[PDB]
Formats: sequence, structure tokens, C-alpha cells
Amino acid sequence: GPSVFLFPPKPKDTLMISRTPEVTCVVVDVSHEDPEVKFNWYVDGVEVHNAKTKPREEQYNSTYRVVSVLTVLHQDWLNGKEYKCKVSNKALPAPIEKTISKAKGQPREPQVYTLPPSRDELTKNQVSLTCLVKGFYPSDIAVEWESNGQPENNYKTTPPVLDSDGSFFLYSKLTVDKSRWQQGNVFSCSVMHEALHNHYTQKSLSLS
Amino acid sequence: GPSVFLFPPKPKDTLMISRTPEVTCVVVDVSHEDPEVKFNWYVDGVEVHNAKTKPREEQYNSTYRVVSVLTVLHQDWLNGKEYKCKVSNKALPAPIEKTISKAKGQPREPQVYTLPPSRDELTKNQVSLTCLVKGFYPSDIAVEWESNGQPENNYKTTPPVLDSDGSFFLYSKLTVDKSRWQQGNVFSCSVMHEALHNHYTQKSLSLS
Ligand SMILES: *[C@@H]1O[C@H](CO)[C@@H](O[C@@H]2O[C@H](CO)[C@@H](O[C@@H]3O[C@H](CO[C@H]4O[C@H](CO)[C@@H](O)[C@H](O)[C@@H]4O[C@@H]4O[C@H](CO)[C@@H](O[C@@H]5O[C@H](CO)[C@H](O)[C@H](O)[C@H]5O)[C@H](O)[C@H]4NC(C)=O)[C@@H](O)[C@H](O[C@H]4O[C@H](CO)[C@@H](O)[C@H](O)[C@@H]4O)[C@@H]3O)[C@H](O)[C@H]2NC(C)=O)[C@H](O)[C@H]1NC(C)=O
Ligand SMILES: *[C@@H]1O[C@H](CO)[C@@H](O[C@@H]2O[C@H](CO)[C@@H](O[C@@H]3O[C@H](CO[C@H]4O[C@H](CO)[C@@H](O)[C@H](O)[C@@H]4O[C@@H]4O[C@H](CO)[C@@H](O[C@@H]5O[C@H](CO)[C@H](O)[C@H](O)[C@H]5O)[C@H](O)[C@H]4NC(C)=O)[C@@H](O)[C@H](O[C@H]4O[C@H](CO)[C@@H](O)[C@H](O)[C@@H]4O)[C@@H]3O)[C@H](O)[C@H]2NC(C)=O)[C@H](O)[C@H]1NC(C)=O
Repeated sequence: GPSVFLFPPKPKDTLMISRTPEVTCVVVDVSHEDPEVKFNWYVDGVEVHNAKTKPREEQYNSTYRVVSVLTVLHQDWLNGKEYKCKVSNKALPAPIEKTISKAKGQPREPQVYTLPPSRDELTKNQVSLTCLVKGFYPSDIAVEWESNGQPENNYKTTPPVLDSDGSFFLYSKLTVDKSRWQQGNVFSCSVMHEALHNHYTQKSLSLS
Repeated sequence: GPSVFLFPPKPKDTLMISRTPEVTCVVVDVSHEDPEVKFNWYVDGVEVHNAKTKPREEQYNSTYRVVSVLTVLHQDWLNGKEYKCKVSNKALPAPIEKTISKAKGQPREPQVYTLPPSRDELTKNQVSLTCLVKGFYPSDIAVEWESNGQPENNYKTTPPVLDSDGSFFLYSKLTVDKSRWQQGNVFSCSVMHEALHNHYTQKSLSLS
């Protein structure tokens, strides 16, 4: 029989007003005989009608994968609205319902610390500037770097990691030419997270 | 239907000739109507017979979990040999095969930098010591901490993260009592990786 999986929006889509956070209802093991899937969607129990139907895909094992995509309001997802996908198909005895929402739990604001390059690293041509972001909940977060008003893009950020108190941490690493560090340029780590004031905070790092 | 997960040996087990490196094949969602699980193991397509299959354990959601453990040679694993688990159960349309092996590519030696806490973090009663381990390949690595001859426990380590030159980096975060750090105790980050000399290096950190 068919089975249903329900996926949340991307963390980063929820935190950016220009992005479209979507909840995705996915039905697998849909037979060729009875391939037609009906989707009903509910927001805090009340039905909504604006979901997008996607064309099915046959799946090598000769079953269809069938998907419905519901756009969620940024503030609805953040305020813990519950989203329910109800799937009806001829090969089911009764419809299947799956439900999802943002991670529950008291949100906690990230603490942001910057760490200069280690001394031993100045033997090398490039240096690591480190941004430690810790104590945040839930784990949805976005971290960037900038300098003299313009984005720095040669950085990598670890996934959030669960700490012992139940909150999360991560590190972001900005690589810059050691000449820029020794020359005293000013670099900043910026963080977006629902629990920050204006969902935004930034911390600078420079030689001294 | 049931699902199969295949796990590699522990980085520490492969880096020491003195330890037992094992590949583990885990089958979950084994029902009551079809409780039989048959395992076939292969090394480069040749069947092998030394696997130890465990008694099945019933799960809370009314499924069975069945584990098969295959002990392997260090020199077979570092020679990039492929290890294949084939799982058979009456409720599978076809048998499931998983394969794992050591990642291909030339080994690259990690560099290890220790980082003291940010000056802004010397306000809290706990402080974070950071170990940055970068430049290594493959991603298999073990990181621990010690002080005054005994192991530290209160640390968390990020998964390895792909850098833009194809090598990996991670951070490890050791949390310590601020007074223990102010009173001059030496802390060290210990790293094991196959491209380090005798598979081990150590970097120590103290209040400066
Ligand atoms: C016939 O062959 C098909 C071949 O696939 C089989 O189909 C599979 O059936 C499996 C169950 O039997 C099912 O397993 C579940 O997988 C999920 C996780 O699935 C994600 O990751 C998979 C592997 O990495 C992907 O292949 C999946 O496609 C899926 O990827 C995610 O898909 C999301 C929705 O499209 C997408 O989110 C959206 O992305 C867009 C932008 O792209 C927007 O941002 C939007 O906002 C998002 O919503 C994700 O980005 C995408 N992620 C990735 C990495 O690709 C797994 O969670 C689940 O098991 C878990 O169940 C719960 C939660 O669901 C969890 O709590 C449990 O702990 C448990 O681990 C299942 O294992 C497969 O997904 C599915 N494969 C596909 C492609 O559908 C059939 O089963 C075969 N039939 C038979 C009889 O064999
Ligand atoms: C009914 O109830 C059961 C039981 O809960 C459910 O079973 C679960 O189904 C999940 C999938 O649907 C599956 O989720 C996958 O988990 C893996 C990671 O698994 C490890 O980490 C988990 C926690 O993070 C643990 O729960 C697991 O037990 C597992 O722990 C590891 O186990 C290894 C085997 O022992 C061990 O390695 C060995 O350790 C020994 C120790 O002595 C030796 O060192 C040996 O040499 C080693 O080989 C590890 O140490 C141990 N690790 C830890 C941290 O404990 C996860 O990767 C996976 O996610 C992805 O899987 C593939 C990635 O390759 C990916 O492609 C997919 O897209 C997917 O996203 C899944 O999350 C659960 O693990 C599983 N739970 C258990 C206990 O088996 C059923 O699903 C339920 N059924 C229904 C219908 O509800």
C-alpha cells in the first residue's frame, strides 16, 4: 500500500522574507492500477485550498511518487501553526493523515562569540576566523560574514550540534588572506534566529 | 517493508592494530508475520562467512530489529575493499544490498589549532575551549580531550564538513569550569587520523 511522508520547510526559508517556505506531502508506493491521489490540507484544523499539485514520477520499481506542496506563511510557521496533509487513494482502506509543525520548546537566543586565528596558523598563507554560535533553540539558524559593508563568501558553517543542556551550537569558519588579518581589516559574523531581537545580531573580529 | 542500514568501523578501531574493526548491518521494521532475516556478506563480490548475527530484539513499535556484525582486517579496510550486506525477508519485493568502503582519494594530514575562549565569554561561569582540526582526508577521524593525565568528558564535536579544496574540517568544543581555566590547568585536544604520524597528534592549551 501507499505510504505518506511530510516534510518541513528549509530552516533558511523560514528566516528570510524573500524565500518561500513550503511543507511537502509525499506519497510513495502508489500503484499504476489506482494511481490517483487526493490531497487535503489543514492549518490548525481548518482546510486550506492553495496547495500545488506536482506531476507524478514513475520510480524504477514501477510505482509512482506523488507530491503536494503547501506554501506556509512565515509567521504561521514561527507561531507553531500545525499543518496536516490527508491522503486519499483507492488502494487505501481509509485516508492517511500526517501532521507537522515547527520544533516545540521554549526558543532560546544564540550567544555569538568570535575567535581570532590561532598563533600556530600564521605559519600558513590563509587564516581561519571562527564564529562560535551557542545556546540556541530551536536549531533553525543562518550565519554569514561580511566586511566593510560587503559580504564575505569564502566561509563554511557546521551543522547545528546538540549540546548537553538541550540547546544547539555550531561554528562558522571564514577563510581570508592572512595579509587582510595582519592589516587590521574588520570582519563581522552575522546570525539570524527567531529568538534574537529583530531576528538578527552581529559580532565583529579584528586584529589587536 | 523492512529497511537496512550499514555502518562502518569506528575510526579508532581502524587506526589501531590492537582493536576489533567491524562493519554492522542493521535491519529494522521486521514484522511478526515475516520474522525471518537472512544475511549474505561479500568482500569484493566474494561471499564470506564469519559474520555474527545477533538474536532478534523486539521493538516498542511492534517490529523486530536484527543486527549482523562482520569483523574485518585493518589492511583489507585501508586497501579500500568493498563490504556488501545482502538482506532477505519474506516481506521484501527484492533483497536489499548495502555496500560500504573507505573513501577513495589520497590521504591529507590534519592540522590542529587550539583556540582559547573569547574574551566576551569570560563572563560566564563556564567557558569554551575550541579545537579546530582542518585539512584532513578522508573524513574518518577521532577527537578527544584530556587534562592532568585524565580524559575530559564534557565536550561536543561537529561532524566533518567539506571545505572548498576537497578536504574536511571540524571543530571540537570542550566546556570547562571558568575557575579551572583561570587557575592554569593545561588542556589538550587529541586527534587520531590515518595521515598523522603514528596516527596521533596532540595540541595543548593554557591560559596565556
Ligand atoms: C520504490 O522506490 C522508491 C525510491 O525512492 C522508494 O521510495 C522511498 O520509500 C521510503 C520508505 O519506504 C522513503 O524513506 C523515507 O525517507 C525519508 C527521508 O526522505 C528524504 O531523504 C531521502 C534520501 O535522502 C530522499 O530520497 C527523499 O526523497 C526525501 O528527500 C527529501 O524530500 C523532501 C520533499 O521533497 C525535500 O523537502 C522539500 O524540498 C523543497 C526544495 O527541494 C523545499 O525546500 C520544501 O520546503 C521541502 O519540503 C527534502 O529537501 C529532501 N531531502 C533530501 C536529503 O533529499 C525518511 O525521513 C523516512 O524515514 C523516517 O520517517 C520519519 C520522518 O519522515 C523519521 O522521523 C524516522 O526516523 C524515519 O527515519 C523514510 O525512511 C523514501 O523517502 C522514498 N524515496 C523517495 C525518493 O521518495 C519506495 O519505497 C520503493 N517501494 C518499495 C516497495 O520498495
Ligand atoms: C520502529 O522502531 C525502530 C527503532 O526505533 C525504528 O528503527 C529506526 O528506523 C530509522 C529509519 O526509519 C533509523 O534511522 C536511521 O539511523 C541512522 C543512524 O543510526 C545510528 O544512530 C541512531 C541515533 O542517531 C541510532 O538510533 C541507531 O541505533 C544508530 O546508532 C549506531 O548503530 C551502529 C550499529 O551498532 C553503531 O555502529 C557500530 O557501533 C558498534 C558499537 O560497539 C561498533 O563500533 C561497530 O564497529 C559500528 O559499526 C553506531 O555506533 C551507532 N551510532 C550512534 C550515534 O549511536 C541514520 O544514519 C539514518 O539516516 C539516514 O540513513 C541513510 C544514511 O546512510 C540515509 O541515506 C537515509 O536518507 C537516512 O536519512 C536513519 O536516521 C533508525 O536507526 C532505526 N533505529 C534503530 C535503533 O535501528 C523503525 O523505523 C520504527 N518503524 C516504524 C514504522 O516506525
